Amino acid sequence: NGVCIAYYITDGRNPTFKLKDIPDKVDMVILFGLKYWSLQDTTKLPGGTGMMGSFKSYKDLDTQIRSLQSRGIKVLQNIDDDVSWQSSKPGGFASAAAYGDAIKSIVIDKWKLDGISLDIEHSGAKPNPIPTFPGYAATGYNGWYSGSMAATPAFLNVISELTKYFGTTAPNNKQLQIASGIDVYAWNKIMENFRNNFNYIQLQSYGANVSRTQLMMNYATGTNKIPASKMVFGAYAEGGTNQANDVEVAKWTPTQGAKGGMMIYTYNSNVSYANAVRDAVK
Repeated sequence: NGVCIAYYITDGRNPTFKLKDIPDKVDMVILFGLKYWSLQDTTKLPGGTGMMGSFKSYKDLDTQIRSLQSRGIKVLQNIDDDVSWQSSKPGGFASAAAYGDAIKSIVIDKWKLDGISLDIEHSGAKPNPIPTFPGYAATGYNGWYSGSMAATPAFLNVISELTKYFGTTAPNNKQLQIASGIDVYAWNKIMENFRNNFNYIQLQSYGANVSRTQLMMNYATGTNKIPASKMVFGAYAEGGTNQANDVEVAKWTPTQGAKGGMMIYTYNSNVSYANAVRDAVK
């Protein structure tokens, strides 16, 4: 009985399925598409347009978030890694600490959200040297995803600071999750430093079958030393074609033991598909 984490992409797709319509048996919802700077300054992106396409206004967004929270559903904000994370001025702020304070201020202090999920896969400087990727048998991936970036000290500093406000060692039960892949350059170092801080570690195993997710588990647990209970696999509801496999993975218990659960990308993209995966994991 793992967790069921729902991504709700805020681009206005399937508009009749509102954020507040997330059904029961869904533990958390991650606002995706919408950017943290929009939460920071609500005047730049008009409601009902772009990444606010799913809401009539910011008041509508705010009201719907509370509807979910009062039902006991945790609402998290997605935050993408960025090349500025490899710089001394992450997110334009003066330091990683300033950046950390800023995210806490916007996500927690202002919007009263339950945490953040880091989508780690964006471009930036690659590691030097580039290690030889372990390969498919060892990880469930063929090689490096060349569009990702190195977890340089500056990059790790950002996550370290976020760790003071989000995650297992931070106060006020705030979620800190990561959505990435073993094929992302930054993966290994992120895990060496913060695996224990993440409540959940999501693998973007979209379209995988149990065999493949098990290869991932072997590595995540054995080599990255990640507790099996934090592992969450990705159900690509948006694709609408891998439901049977996703359901198998949802009900599946890795050889390493009970996994954390499943995340659905995106719940609002295909509700029937999402409901099926939710049912399977619950």
